[PDB]
Amino acid sequence: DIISVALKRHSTKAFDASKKLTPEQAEQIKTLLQYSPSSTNSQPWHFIVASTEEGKARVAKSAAGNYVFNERKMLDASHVVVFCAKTAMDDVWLKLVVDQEDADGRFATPEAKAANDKGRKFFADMHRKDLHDDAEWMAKQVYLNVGNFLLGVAALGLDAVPIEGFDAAILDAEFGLKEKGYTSLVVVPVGHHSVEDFNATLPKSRLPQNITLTEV
Amino acid sequence: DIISVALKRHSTKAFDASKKLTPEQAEQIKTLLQYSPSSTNSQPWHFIVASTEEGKARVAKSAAGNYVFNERKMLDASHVVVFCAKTAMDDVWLKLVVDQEDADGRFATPEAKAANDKGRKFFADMHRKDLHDDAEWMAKQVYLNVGNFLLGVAALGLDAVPIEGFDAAILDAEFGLKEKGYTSLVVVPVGHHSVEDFNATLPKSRLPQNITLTEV
Ligand SMILES: Cc1cc2nc3c(=O)[nH]c(=O)nc-3n(C[C@H](O)[C@H](O)[C@H](O)COP(=O)(O)O)c2cc1C
Ligand SMILES: Cc1cc2nc3c(=O)[nH]c(=O)nc-3n(C[C@H](O)[C@H](O)[C@H](O)COP(=O)(O)O)c2cc1C
Ligand SMILES: O=CC(=O)CNC(=O)c1cc(N(CCBr)CCBr)c([N+](=O)[O-])cc1[N+](=O)[O-]
Repeated sequence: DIISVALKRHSTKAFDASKKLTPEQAEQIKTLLQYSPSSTNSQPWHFIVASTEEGKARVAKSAAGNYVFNERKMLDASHVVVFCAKTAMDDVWLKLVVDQEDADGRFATPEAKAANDKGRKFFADMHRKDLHDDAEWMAKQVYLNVGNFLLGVAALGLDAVPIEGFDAAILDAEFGLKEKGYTSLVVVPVGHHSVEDFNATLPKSRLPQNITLTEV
Repeated sequence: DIISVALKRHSTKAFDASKKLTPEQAEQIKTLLQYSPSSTNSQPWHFIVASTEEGKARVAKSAAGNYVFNERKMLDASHVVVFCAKTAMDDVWLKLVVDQEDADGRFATPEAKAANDKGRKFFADMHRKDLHDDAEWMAKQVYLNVGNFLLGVAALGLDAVPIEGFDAAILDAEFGLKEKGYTSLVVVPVGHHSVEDFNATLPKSRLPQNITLTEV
């Protein structure tokens, strides 16, 4: 049951370094990252999955300043994924998406391929020329990916925690992003929790539906 | 189990108006909206859940102009959820968030309630006083809610489609969201697809992992 998973999941404050992810779960984590939906299937993202202790130590360098309380989570967890968004939407990426949709057989006639590319460009240009927020629109898609991911890993029987508490500039310089056209937004350490986790015993807190919801 | 859901779920292009959500599923989707995570448990959102023919007509008014291709989805779906974000993060709302965490039993000492409030304000101030990307940071959390919701409703045996193709100005004014302190971002119709949904039989297409993923 998925509601049980939504009510029982939590943001893990401490992981067990010994409890590693099985090769099956390690593959499944990558499937969730790839198959997440996005506006017009633009998929303006990049993922860095750190499984080695040397790779996790490289990611943990972003939380070395005033974000020290987030360092231990990034090293003790089995798999650590950093979510990156595109800095700008190029015509080459819009071409890469539609050619991949064509290779997969989503279009019957080549005219339908052009109709899809036109509609995608209509949305992409509205954000590039008119609204001037392509960087925010693409980052919004990556945040949708994080939402899909957290629920997916909680349902896989794995513990995770989303981290916004890191210096993005240090993480960009450690992996050579920006020059490659990407920016780090969220870091999600995945694995299993330990007994030092002061959040697994604590109840879940959310505002009531009378304040945040209206039915019409 | 959810890997199966993530690989099988799709964006429905046509719904069946007679196929309604069971009374329990209608309560389950609302739980999914609320129990979603957000940075510092800030929950900078509001949800309008349209289930009546009159309520869905009010939402469908935003599917005008070059967004006419989304009118059917908003009217034929059983339930239509409008994801809204706060326009500005006020201090009275940050107080509402900590007081709810105090009534749920997350803090043992009053020193723990003052420590979380400080930790919330550190992040809140970094976005409203320093970076000035307050509306964008809150909008990101709302998109995180959508990702959680899409995979969530898909695991419930329901069909859905996230919509960005609508007029935010029309929707906002129709529900008077601006004066209440909110803005509409994503509209998600929930129900069951009809035989006219070409996307139900079409294969899922995503970019390969050799382009979007790097293992370290
Ligand atoms: C985008 C995002 C950023 C977050 N950043 C942090 C962080 O830097 N450190 C941390 O310990 N928790 C962080 N969290 C966890 C939240 O505090 C947590 O999701 C929220 O309190 C709700 O609790 P829950 O996850 O147990 O439901 C973040 C959550 C989200 C979704
Ligand atoms: C934020 C967002 C906005 C979208 N807007 C629309 C829309 O206005 N109309 C539509 O038919 N599909 C829309 N989609 C559906 C995408 O095209 C779809 O997610 C993508 O093609 C991948 O296909 P899938 O969802 O079946 O995996 C949107 C998706 C997201 C996540
Ligand atoms: O949900 C309320 C609480 O249970 C915990 N809140 C957080 O998840 C949370 C907690 C912290 N701190 C508190 C400053 Br001493 C670090 C200790 Br874990 C911070 N932070 O300041 O980085 C951010 C979030 N954050 O979410 O960004």
